[PDB]
Formats: sequence, structure tokens, C-alpha cells
Amino acid sequence: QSMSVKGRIYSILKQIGSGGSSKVFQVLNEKKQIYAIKYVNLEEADNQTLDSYRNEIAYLNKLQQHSDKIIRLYDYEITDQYIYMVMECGNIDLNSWLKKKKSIDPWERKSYWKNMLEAVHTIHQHGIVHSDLKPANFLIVDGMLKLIDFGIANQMGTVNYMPPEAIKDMSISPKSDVWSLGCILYYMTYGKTPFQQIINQISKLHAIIDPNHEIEFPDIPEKDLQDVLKCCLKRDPKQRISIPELLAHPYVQIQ
Ligand SMILES: Cn1cc(-c2c[nH]c(=O)c(N)c2)cn1
Repeated sequence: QSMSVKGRIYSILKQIGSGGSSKVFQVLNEKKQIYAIKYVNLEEADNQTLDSYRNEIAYLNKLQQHSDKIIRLYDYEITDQYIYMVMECGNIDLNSWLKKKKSIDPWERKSYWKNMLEAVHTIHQHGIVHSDLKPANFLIVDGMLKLIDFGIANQMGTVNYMPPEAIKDMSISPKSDVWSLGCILYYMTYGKTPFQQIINQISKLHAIIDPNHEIEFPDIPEKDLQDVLKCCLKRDPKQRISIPELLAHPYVQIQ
């Protein structure tokens, strides 16, 4: 019902999420202000697992100064036992917002799409590739989208956003993140994932790999959006659109 971080006393409002070792809480400070505290319990965590959390914190602290589209981290407490991260509190996650919403206004969709490329572009500049991108790594705060996960540590489980190169890499580049964002935008346009209809997961993996499989892009009034979707969802990483290219596309730029 209460926890301390760097002397500061935060009273727990509710629990948002959990990822086994982790637990996220909606808390309030002394002045009734809202924050979200991530709690990690290192008691049973391994040497490799600890450096993944040590790495994610470092980047999440550095990269905060490089984009308003990356989740704010106000403070943190690290000991051998736990990790207390005091971050900004969002309205709702993108996955929950999309699963709820029936309609998606073109002006909102385009705005969110710009927020994502800005975050994803920031991380790529510091040599980070997320790889596992899903609407859950995004969070609506002050009507603006923000990146919570850098895909470094363990996230607090849909196969609908997997890049083809990843499935074929069983025997990862920035183009892997383009495919995944392409799938989040497609689902923001057509209401469903590109391979969301393929019930069997073994077969769903067969589809993403197979080039003789044609992905559907129904005729939309937003001409540029359909071209964005056709460029992001190119199976060959070499022939796929880049993040600096998407940022200079007519979809993002033309008003
Ligand atoms: C890195 N990380 C940020 C969060 C988080 C921060 N703020 C929130 O509002 C939320 N739902 C989640 C969880 N993990």
C-alpha cells in the first residue's frame, strides 16, 4: 500500500502490469501527482538477465534527452535485490486502445505513425534494433505516442509482427523494425494484422516466409498510406523502405 524510492514515499493506486520478476504500479507522490513505478525483483535473476536490465536502464536514461517520444524516466533505485524505476504515467497502451476502438480517424492514425517513426528512429541512431515490435511497446501519454520498451531487457504473446528475415534466421537490422511498424499501421488501416487470419501458427510462419503469398492492400482513399503499407511490408530486407525514407515519404510530409 506504499513504497519508497530515493527517500520519496509513493502510495500505490493500482497494479498495471507484470512480467514474472517485474510488476508495474500506478502510484502517487506526497503532492498527489501520478507516476508509474516499475519494480524488478533480482533475487532469482541470472548474471546475463541483470546486465539486460542494467543495459535497458542506461539507454532509457540516455535516450530520454533525444526524444519526447520515449518514455520519461524520472528516477531509479538499483540494489542487488531490486530495481525501482519511477516513470511517467500514460492514459492507455496502444494495444488496448486499438483492441477497443472501432474507428480510427486518418488525422490521429497519421499522427501516431509520426510519433512511432520518431521514437524508432531515435533508438536506431544509437545502434539499437528493437526487433520485437508490437502495439504494447507504445503508450498514449498527453495524446502522444511514446516508446516504453527498447527490446533490450525482458518485456513486462502474438507472432503477427514477426519480420521474415527473423523466422529465416534460425540457422536482424533496422529493416526488421520497419516490417513490424508496417504491421501496426496496416492493423491501424485495415483493422487486422496482415497474417491475423492464419489461425495455425506453424502455417502463419510459413506465410511470412513464402514470397508466392500475396498480402492484401484493399483500395483505400488515402493513396499515400497504401503505398507506405506496400513499401514497409516488402519481404526482402534489401528492397524494403528505410526509417529515413518513411520520414520523407508524402504520407508523413504532405498536409
Ligand atoms: C519501461 N516501462 C515503462 C512502463 C510504463 C510506464 N508508464 C505507464 O503508464 C505504463 N502503463 C507502463 C513499463 N515498463
